[PDB]
Amino acid sequence: NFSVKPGSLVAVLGSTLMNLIPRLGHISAVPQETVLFSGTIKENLKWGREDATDDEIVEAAKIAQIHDFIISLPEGYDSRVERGGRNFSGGQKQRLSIARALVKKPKVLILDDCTSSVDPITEKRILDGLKRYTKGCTTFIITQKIPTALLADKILVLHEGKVAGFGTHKELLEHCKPYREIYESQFG
Repeated sequence: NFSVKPGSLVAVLGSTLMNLIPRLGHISAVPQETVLFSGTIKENLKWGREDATDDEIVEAAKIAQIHDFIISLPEGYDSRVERGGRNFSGGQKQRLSIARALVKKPKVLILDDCTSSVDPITEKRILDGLKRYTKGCTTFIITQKIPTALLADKILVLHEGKVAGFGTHKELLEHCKPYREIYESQFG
């Protein structure tokens, strides 16, 4: 019922979420606004996981859809990051932050509305990658978009905020009024 299959993707509609997760540490959350520091790309991606290998960092950056971009830079993973990562675009910053979280190998990953600068095609590729290559991790994506929510295995809907619903899209239509209203607000 109110349990999640380990390694699945859960969309969250509606720090209120932190409470329910154990009842639903090794928890990695990616803020909407990133923390990047002066140094190299590799140093940034390894921050908080000292024992990550170069290939583990690549694998993470590939799932985050930022590896091809990193490789394209003249120094690759040893390329310069300016303070705050101001030499990168918003979407590039967000993907580097996701890559860093994946490097940490969390058991629970929380993507806190941190794909807002990432185009929908790239976003879908990131989520498909999480599902395909990041087993060992249960991922929660806090989102505002029904289409994003439909990509997840299950959907958690918060309202008051307490849990207003949980389950598939079909299940939520059948017993979650807040979800019905969100769905209608995005589709006729």
